Amino acid sequence: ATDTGGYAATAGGNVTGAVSKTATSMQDIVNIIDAARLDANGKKVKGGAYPLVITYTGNEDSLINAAAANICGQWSKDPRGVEIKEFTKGITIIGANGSSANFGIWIKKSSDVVVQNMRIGYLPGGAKDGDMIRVDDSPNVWVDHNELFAANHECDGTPDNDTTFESAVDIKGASNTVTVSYNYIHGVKKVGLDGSSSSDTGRNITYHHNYYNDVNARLPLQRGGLVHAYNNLYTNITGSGLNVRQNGQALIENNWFEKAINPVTSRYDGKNFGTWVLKGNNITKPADFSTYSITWTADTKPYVNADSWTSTGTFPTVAYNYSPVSAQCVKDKLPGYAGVGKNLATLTSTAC
Repeated sequence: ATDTGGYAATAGGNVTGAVSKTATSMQDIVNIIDAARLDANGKKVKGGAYPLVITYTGNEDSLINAAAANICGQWSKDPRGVEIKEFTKGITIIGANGSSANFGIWIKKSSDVVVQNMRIGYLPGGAKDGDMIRVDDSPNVWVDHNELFAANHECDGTPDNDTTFESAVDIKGASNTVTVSYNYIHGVKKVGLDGSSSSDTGRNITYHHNYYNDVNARLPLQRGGLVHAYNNLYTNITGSGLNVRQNGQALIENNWFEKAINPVTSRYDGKNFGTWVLKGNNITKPADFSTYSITWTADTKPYVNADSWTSTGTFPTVAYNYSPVSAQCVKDKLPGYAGVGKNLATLTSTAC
């Protein structure tokens, strides 16, 4: 169906007349998408000629393992990624169990795109936009059950001292409805944007059932819009978590936070603070901060931390249907449903 447990409502390429293809390499993916633009007469069709289900069977572990051993040699290399530009017929890129990629998926001005079961890590080209997954001007995109990783570390002398590795899931532009779920994101300094600038405000994004471990910041860095974060496991956040900016609104419910600095905040602009509605998280009052090693820091510009752990605004009625398990169940069970090789399994209260 089209139910993703979030704002995005798409079946991707799993629709009527979908054509299944197997890609054994990054280049196959590129070629497969190109072929999908031609009609029965060999002429290009705007938005694509037919829906696609690409099963990626390639494995780039040698590239990944080599990169892991020389972290600081990645940022200056050429970035690698498959671009899904202006393809609206519907497409799903799903990795076969055991597949791996040292390249990113860049979605631009497309719609109804699903990316699942992909293990992407240590991408080269952090200094030249080497994002793992990018959603730009693309509504109805579902990024589900992937493992996105690198090293939560910044090498010396990188451009802006911020380019050792690019982000895991960046959302910007008119990507009006997006769902980011069941991903195992670890060893990432900048997890992802939700708006590329002060002017790029908006969108309705849902982050659910993601397991974050050893990440520094941007979970996400929100600029306006609505963000619904539920059933996520946030551990070892070394910088800040959800940064709600430009009057954005967030509903933060039934998540488990632990060993996190500034888990919920609004900083870096000095104005137009966003709001949040907190409910059902493992933290319920400031007394719980010590229990779960939650630390807070100030910023040089005016900011707002959720150190009182109280709701600071409201949130409109959630459109879709979802059934969150308890925060405890997340902490107990989530690590077994999030990521690759889980056969796209979901956490239900029955499993709690």
